[PDB]
Amino acid sequence: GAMAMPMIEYLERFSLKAKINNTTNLDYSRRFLEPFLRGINVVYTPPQSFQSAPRVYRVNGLSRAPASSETFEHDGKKVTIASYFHSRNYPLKFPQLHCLNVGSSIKSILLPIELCSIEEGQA
Repeated sequence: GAMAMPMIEYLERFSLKAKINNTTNLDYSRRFLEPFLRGINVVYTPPQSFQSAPRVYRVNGLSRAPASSETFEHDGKKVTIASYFHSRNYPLKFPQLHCLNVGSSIKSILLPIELCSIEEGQA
């Protein structure tokens, strides 16, 4: 039994003391959660479309803009973080989520907090 808590479930219990919903703007907590997210370890569960398995990442913090509000350009075509996952046949339940700023100085990547299992001991 791994001590891996779903990061949304984590915020429900500890952060908002209420259950995350469509109408809840994560920003109103997530923006202040930076000092906590800055230096955590998440077991990220990648969509099977990527053919990857759960992997722990040291989260450096959080993006100032949610998944749908962040845009990257693949070969001239501009798509949002959410659009990319949607392209993987994975329409984000909450595109208004502030993804994890993980990776490294070079790899500035944003990981959807919904698909993250935070191990309470690793964090």
